[PDB]
Amino acid sequence: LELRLKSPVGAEPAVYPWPLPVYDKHHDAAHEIIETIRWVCEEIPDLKLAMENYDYDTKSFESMQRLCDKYNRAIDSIHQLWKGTTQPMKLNTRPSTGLLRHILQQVYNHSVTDPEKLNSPEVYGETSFDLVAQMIDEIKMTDDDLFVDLGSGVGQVVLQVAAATNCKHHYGVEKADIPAKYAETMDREFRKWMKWYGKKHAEYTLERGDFLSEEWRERIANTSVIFVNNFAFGPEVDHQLKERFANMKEGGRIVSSKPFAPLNFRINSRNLSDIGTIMRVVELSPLKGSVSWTGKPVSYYLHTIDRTILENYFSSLKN
Ligand SMILES: CN(CCCNC(=O)Nc1ccc(C(C)(C)C)cc1)C[C@H]1O[C@@H](n2cnc3c(N)ncnc32)[C@H](O)[C@@H]1O
Repeated sequence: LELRLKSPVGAEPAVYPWPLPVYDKHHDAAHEIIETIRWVCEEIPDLKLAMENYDYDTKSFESMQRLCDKYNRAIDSIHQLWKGTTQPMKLNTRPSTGLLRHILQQVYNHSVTDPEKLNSPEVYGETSFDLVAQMIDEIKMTDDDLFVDLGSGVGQVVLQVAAATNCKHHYGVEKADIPAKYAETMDREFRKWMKWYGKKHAEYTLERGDFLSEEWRERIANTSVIFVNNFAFGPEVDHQLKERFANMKEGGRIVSSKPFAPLNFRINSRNLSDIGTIMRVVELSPLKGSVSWTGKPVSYYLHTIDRTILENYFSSLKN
């Protein structure tokens, strides 16, 4: 006993057992099915027309099977329309944000079956989707860039960014054995679903490793965009990263939850070896409604490597 959904681009259908599993208090497979059908109507305007007719009894097998069947047969109809003069769906484009959010929800739920082994507090960043999205809007990125998430967890922020941007490569690095294991599954599931919807992504890799290691020094030195959720790192790790940041090329960016250099920073003669000297540090606007683990309106920081701040001080003395 089963329900199946045909891929709009000929990939292996998606197959769900019945009764349909529940994922957590707020997500189940019924609604995964309903949403998936609606995003595919958004990809294909003709399907929207044919499907025009749709609430459903998610508990009733045959009320669900009707919806599936009506969806599968309209897909057949559509592939037939592409055999004619009509042109196939613009293939290897990138997913809209709405769709990406659905996809990453799907991938997670198919990959992290026991979310109980991920322990009370927010240290892995579960609903940071919108946040990363805002960040992706502000920090323009081009095919010249390299991106790294430092302490990449199960991998969701690497996948979101690789999907959204066109950097020449996207890296994630994780130290702990459990999430690196989950990240292997996440990577699989993501590739499969992205094919299923017929959507393109940038190159990305999910590695195992310590970002404080010797190999990672010059790796960090050559990365142009670094995302780092450093809220729970503690003072010693911050200090080590600061060192590694000193070797970064000009223009390099660092976006974080805690600042690595003060906002009010005027160079004087007692602070000459501070990282402050080599970087611009702004505070970014948070999203109305998001809160930190301290029940607190959040705040985030953009650091740009700009050495001309220093050059200027070695002229204010030649004055
Ligand atoms: C932060 N990270 C998991 C969160 C998943 N990724 C994010 O949240 N990225 C992210 C999210 C939001 C933002 C912004 C844009 C600031 C909002 C920027 C980045 C913690 C992981 O770091 C791992 N970790 C600890 N120290 C480690 C070490 N030295 N080397 C390897 N990994 C280590 C630790 O095991 C844990 O899995």
